Amino acid sequence: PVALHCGKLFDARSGRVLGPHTVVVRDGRIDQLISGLAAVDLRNRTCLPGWTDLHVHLGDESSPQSYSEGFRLDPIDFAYRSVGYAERTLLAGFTSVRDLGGEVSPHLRDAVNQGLVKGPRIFAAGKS
Amino acid sequence: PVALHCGKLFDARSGRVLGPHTVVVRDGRIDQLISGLAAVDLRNRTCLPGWTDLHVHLGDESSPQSYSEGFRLDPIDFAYRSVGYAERTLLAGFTSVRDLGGEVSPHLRDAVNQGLVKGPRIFAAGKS
Repeated sequence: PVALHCGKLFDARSGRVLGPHTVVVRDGRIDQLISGLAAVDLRNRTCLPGWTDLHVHLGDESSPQSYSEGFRLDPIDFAYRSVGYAERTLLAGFTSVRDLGGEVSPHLRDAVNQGLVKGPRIFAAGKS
Repeated sequence: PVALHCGKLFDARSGRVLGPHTVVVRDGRIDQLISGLAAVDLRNRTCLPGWTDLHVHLGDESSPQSYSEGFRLDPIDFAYRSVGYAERTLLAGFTSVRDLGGEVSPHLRDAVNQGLVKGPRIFAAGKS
């Protein structure tokens, strides 16, 4: 249970930036929204809903050696990179993503859901 | 049948450069060697026996992409390069070589012996 005090709130549904509000969070869901318990001082910030990226590939990254690494590396080697990929994606403000290709992403989603590693909520497509 | 007129001849066995000589060739072998028929004017050159390279790999050549080409190319693709490799080796003065690795070299040797392509006499090792 925590109360967030924002100086400005972005209304996604109406697309307008409102004034100061207070958000009360209990059991991982928004419980109350007051216009006007632990507390976080955000009164000098703008609060928005977490962003969603609808096209990512968390199991890979482009590089000069990406066209010869597939014949020498294993997916287990790519998982250890995906750890940092997912952490960096989450810390940038994207709380959920849609993974659209790759067999490493379902396993990363399971690990993130079990709390083993940090990352966003993953909707994985698997093999294209 | 041709007669070669050299201004100087290198005696490999004694390791000394002799004076003008005449070499008569019949049936692919040296028939006569005279110190002092078709004719070739070499009187302003030094004649030596053909050279032998005891370590070559005629089926390949080093390049920046040589560590990723093996997974995308076939030996048939390497034969077409070996054609030029063998021609360039022969035209440089090396009439015979010892190939010490590679499965393309026995086929190149057979093709050269049958007269299909130009090259040196190949003693091929095959797979190491």
